[PDB]
Amino acid sequence: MVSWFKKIFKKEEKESLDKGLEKSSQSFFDKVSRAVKSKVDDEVLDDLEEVLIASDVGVETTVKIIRRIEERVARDKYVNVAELNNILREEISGLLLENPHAGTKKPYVIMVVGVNGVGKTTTIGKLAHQFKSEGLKVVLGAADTFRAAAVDQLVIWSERVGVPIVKQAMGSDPASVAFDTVQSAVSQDADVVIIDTAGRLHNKVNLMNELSKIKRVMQKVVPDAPHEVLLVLDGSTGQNAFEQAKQFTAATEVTALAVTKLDGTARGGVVIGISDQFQVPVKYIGVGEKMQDLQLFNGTEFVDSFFK
Amino acid sequence: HHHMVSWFKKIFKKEEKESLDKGLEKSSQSFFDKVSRAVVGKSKVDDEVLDDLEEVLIASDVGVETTVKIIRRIEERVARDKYVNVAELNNILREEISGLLLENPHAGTKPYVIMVVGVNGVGKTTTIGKLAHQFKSEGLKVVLGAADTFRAAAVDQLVIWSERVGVPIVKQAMGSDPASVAFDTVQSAVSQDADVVIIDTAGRLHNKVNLMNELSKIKRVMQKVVPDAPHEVLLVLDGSTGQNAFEQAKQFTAATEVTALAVTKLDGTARGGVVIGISDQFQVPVKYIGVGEKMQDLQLFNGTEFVDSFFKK
Repeated sequence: MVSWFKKIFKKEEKESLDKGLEKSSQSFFDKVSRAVKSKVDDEVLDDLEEVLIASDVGVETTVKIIRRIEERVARDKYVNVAELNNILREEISGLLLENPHAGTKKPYVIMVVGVNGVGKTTTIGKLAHQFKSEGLKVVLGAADTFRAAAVDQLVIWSERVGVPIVKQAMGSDPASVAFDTVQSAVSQDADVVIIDTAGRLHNKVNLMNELSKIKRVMQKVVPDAPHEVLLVLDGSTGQNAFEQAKQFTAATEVTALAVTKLDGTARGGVVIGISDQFQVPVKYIGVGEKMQDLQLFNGTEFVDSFFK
Repeated sequence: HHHMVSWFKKIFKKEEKESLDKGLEKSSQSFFDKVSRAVVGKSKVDDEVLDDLEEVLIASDVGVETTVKIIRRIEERVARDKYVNVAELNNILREEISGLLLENPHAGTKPYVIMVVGVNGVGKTTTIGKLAHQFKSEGLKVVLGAADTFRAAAVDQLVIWSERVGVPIVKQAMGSDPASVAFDTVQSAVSQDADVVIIDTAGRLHNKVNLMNELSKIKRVMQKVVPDAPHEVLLVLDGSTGQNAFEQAKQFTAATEVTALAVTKLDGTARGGVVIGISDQFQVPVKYIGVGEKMQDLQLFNGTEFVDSFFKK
């Protein structure tokens, strides 16, 4: 049922994913390596569950993985601990395919949402770079109008990637920037609009109202907009990103998730729990510094690289 | 000023405070590195500082609901004092987070029967061993019961703790009825005039129905001997997993009536801020925290001293 966002990987892309999950992969193996001795018995399975919890895979997800693994091991007379790598890869890949919400007119308008410090502006810059590389005309909108760092960074991305940016002085109405952005995009025959927005969990009411107003105003120009609402999450915080995402997706309509900062963390297993539990697909993962290291998501390849 | 909340440990020996300081140092250093970015180019605590502080607290495993409450308290502080300079921010965090922990009415406060619940691991059996050591060092007669009867490692480890500490243990062959072990343990404690019983119980989260049923059967059977038992239901959590411990506690506290929490393994994690979120959010008190390897490093909890050590100057 699940059809991943990226079905064919170049050799360089698979290597980037391998290296991006290497810290999490080594950390998980270091834990399961210490957890043992020769045969997979229930003491090993209890210990492996603790390892999965300790690797930020998540409680609800870990329980389902262990449940399926317990059934598989309870089939053959004996299972050597060497088989753990293969059993983990096969059962977790199958689980991720069980979530029906996983996987898959101009301008296409993307509203990027999330809190400060998660990697929103870098994600916008990389998306702009990728779309332009496909021949698409991109316009950026700096609708986080009260945070100078966000506007400054988006300006730098617009100059580095070579795409126009629509912005206004600090403190302007974000809905006015969003309107101007989509109006400018229509007049310039742009293919893609990417809107940066302010984000914060405290004062959630005001946040929800601002996001609804931004959408309402853009719909005056492009009735289908936003076509995508992309929530950016910091994977280096592990399950903290999961609960933070739970808050945003209930406060406003999100259509896709991006999980950043996986290469420098040992907590990348949170992607498995997010893909398993959320009713919104993981669409992008950040696995390195390159523009192409914001990868479209494939849970089967992710699980393969995690347990390499 | 009287407070409804009364911490479990109000006076710290210098070595106990030093252990708490050292046990939270990894989490403390990690928080201070992160918050340093929130005040770059800033002179006063403004909206942007608070936005950045929100993500710092989230990234520190404090949890969304508690983080929002902290930010709200700081906003009220900034309005009370008109302005707060960023140099004062650490002092504000200490004061406001300490005040917040005192807002939870569920925080703080023979034989005495302790039923220990939680997921499998050395943390739970080590917590039992350390409690037995502490009670015996106070002069109390302790009896242990190994009612996780299908997990050989848990029973064996508890037997070893009984020999290390020098207390009796009640156990049965692997695969025996946990209710029979629990019955035997309390009956033995009554006969030997014990002060404290500590019973280990199985805790697999897979089948919550079977978990809820086994734990209630264990309680009912002990009540045949000691009608008030269990006097304490202690849920042991691994704080080194951060907010995962919060989620795991949500699971256990729904399956049975839990009366107290122990959060272990704080010394080696940067995720110790989860204790702040647990204390603020749960309707069960944090009673013990594990801040090191020594027997005395399983400390009775004091949220004010915890915050002091976490945000130490």
